[PDB]
Amino acid sequence: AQTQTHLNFTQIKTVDELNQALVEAKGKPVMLDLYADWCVACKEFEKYTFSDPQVQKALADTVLLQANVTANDAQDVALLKHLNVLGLPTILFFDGQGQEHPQARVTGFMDAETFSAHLRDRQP
Repeated sequence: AQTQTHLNFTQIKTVDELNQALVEAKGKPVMLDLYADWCVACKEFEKYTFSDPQVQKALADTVLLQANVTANDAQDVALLKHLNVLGLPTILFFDGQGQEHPQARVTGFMDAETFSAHLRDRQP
């Protein structure tokens, strides 16, 4: 169509900005998407999974964060080490207390249906 509905992600660049966002999200679940222009699976996520109406509805009460590590500068490297991420794509989930749940990580592409199931069954 002429227009499209997208999830409104809050962009973060550093470990400190991530912490500030967690503090602000007290009591709410948080999802962090790690994206890079060279990561094909990441683009597929943005274009086909995060654009799905059912996926967007399932994330209605979740704080959405996103980090663009394309440049791969000092701050990007520091953020990835802090989170203990091996590669992209990687989507992390934090609970209302601000703690991550490693078992809920998504590390490969997932279509709208598979991702919706993950949220239903695995999101903290």
